[PDB]
Amino acid sequence: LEEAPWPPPEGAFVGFVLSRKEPMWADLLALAAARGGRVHRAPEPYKALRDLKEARGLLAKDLSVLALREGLGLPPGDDPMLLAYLLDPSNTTPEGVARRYGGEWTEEAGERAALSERLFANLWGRLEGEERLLWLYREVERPLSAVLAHMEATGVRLDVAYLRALSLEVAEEIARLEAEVFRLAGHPFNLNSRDQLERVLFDELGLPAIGKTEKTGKRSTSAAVLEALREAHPIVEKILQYRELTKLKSTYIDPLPDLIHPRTGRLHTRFNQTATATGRLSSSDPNLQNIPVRTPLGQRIRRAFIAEEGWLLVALDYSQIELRVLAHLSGDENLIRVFQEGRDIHTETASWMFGVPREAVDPLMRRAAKTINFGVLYGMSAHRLSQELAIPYEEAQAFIERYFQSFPKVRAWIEKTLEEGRRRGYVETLFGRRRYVPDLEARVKSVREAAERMAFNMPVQGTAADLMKLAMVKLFPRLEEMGARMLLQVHDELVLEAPKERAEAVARLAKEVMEGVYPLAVPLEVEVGIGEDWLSAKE
DNA sequence: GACCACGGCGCC
DNA sequence: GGGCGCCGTGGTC
Ligand SMILES: C#Cc1ccc(C#Cc2cn([C@H]3CC[C@@H](COP(=O)(O)OP(=O)(O)OP(=O)(O)O)O3)c(=O)nc2N)cc1
Ligand SMILES: [Ca+2]
Ligand SMILES: [Mg+2]
Ligand SMILES: [Mg+2]
Ligand SMILES: [Mg+2]
Repeated sequence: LEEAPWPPPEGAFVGFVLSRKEPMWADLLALAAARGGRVHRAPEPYKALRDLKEARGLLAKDLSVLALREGLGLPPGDDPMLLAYLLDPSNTTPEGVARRYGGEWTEEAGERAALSERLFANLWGRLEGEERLLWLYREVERPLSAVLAHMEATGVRLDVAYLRALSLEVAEEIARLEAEVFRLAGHPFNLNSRDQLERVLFDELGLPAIGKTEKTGKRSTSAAVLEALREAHPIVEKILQYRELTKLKSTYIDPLPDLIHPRTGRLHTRFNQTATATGRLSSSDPNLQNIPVRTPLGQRIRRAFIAEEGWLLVALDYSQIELRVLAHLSGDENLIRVFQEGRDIHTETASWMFGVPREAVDPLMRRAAKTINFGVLYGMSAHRLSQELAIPYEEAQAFIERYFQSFPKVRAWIEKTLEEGRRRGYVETLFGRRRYVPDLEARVKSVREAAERMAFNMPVQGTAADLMKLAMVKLFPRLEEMGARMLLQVHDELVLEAPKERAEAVARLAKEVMEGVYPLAVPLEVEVGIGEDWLSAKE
């Protein structure tokens, strides 16, 4: 390409190099742009950023987040990564996409700009004719990238002092558990080392080994195994409590306060748009989609996520989302009728499980039923189910027979989906997002059946994901107009931040936008909560 | 230091 | 059953 002075003309593709992957923390090392056979290199990247009207190129959202951090309103535009991910969601990295669609991902900004330009041309070509994928790109993925940039740059407030204090408390409890374990083992060892623990449990205390690990065939010390052995020796429950506390301390309590940004005073995650096989987003550095909520200590951590003073959090959650999506995709009259009547399958299964009418099913019972309903729907074996519910095998095989007896068109949909997957090589969501599943015709049963369960799950999980992304795209401009902010997405949950005086109005509006995002054969229902912290806002 | 595989486990 | 990302260990370079 011909070397030309900065700045580039409008519509140019950008290339950039960062000192590290996280754009909120990165130094912008180099910046360049490519258009019309020319490459333009920025003499000073930060100042040069002000010359761009949009970020158009590979990883555009990352550059946009960095620009927002610097107080510039530079939105992301076209990004070849999003095109490639739509063609085939195994396209997740710039390295892989480059090699596959016509270049090499290097560490030089000018080369990255030229690459962005060539790849976009190539991928745009592959998408011609693909009307549904083009719709997803134009109506969902491309504008969602702008919404995600704002969310990343905004971050979320965390009560640092509270977490520091909590760390000290938890450390003391860990010491008490550790001391007791060692006493019961008759010697100290590294309780964090599963290899060392395996030897104490199975070789020294002589407990029965229940299971083996996948890759290396060691005797497993997983929670499922320890639960099975909690009556066999008092050390086992102490180990389970130790695991719970150290997992929470090492993963959340200790790292989180160190990730507060000096400029914002907030915690900033990355929302990865081309990371999953199904079209869900992921969250990383730190992952904020797996913040604890189950246990008492988990709930105390969830309370550390708070609104700015004078604001409130608003938490929105689609109810029974995958079952509702399944009803639409399958067209099963019975399942459809369940939701038109206002019924709850989780509650109804929890009635069966715990032996309760339908009334007085506490929230905890309902949640236990979730794993059962999802597990069974997606192909959990009758043996795992019998083991989970502590019931005879024949009662489990019967339970699954009844599950699919109640909604006969679900099986037919599953069969239909698997056949198209075998014939075409991919399966699709309601909106045409695809996932290629080559192992559907594998001659090894375990491999083939694993592929089947991935294949028929994808349209359900991915349709739910598409619906939430669409909702986020629709909701974002409405929030801006009300001075509210979108903070986090957790798959089928959204967390917003609103001025206290407008939080009620924000919640009502957000609920309506999410419920009416794309009408299905059954109503979408959204539960909404308001509070000073994440836990309080989820009621 | 960084990277890796693994087992294990947090949430959806 | 499906989908993720991060931890510490043990190991390497
Ligand atoms: C305690 C506890 C506890 C906490 C979490 C779970 C859990 C869980 C799982 C979730 N998923 C997928 C499908 C539905 C979507 C949104 O997960 P979720 O909101 O919980 O499902 P829902 O919308 O039907 O439940 P509702 O909002 O009405 O209370 O995420 C899944 O495939 N497998 C799971 N095990 C089970 C128990
Ligand atoms: Ca939900
Ligand atoms: Mg939820
Ligand atoms: Mg792994
Ligand atoms: Mg080490």
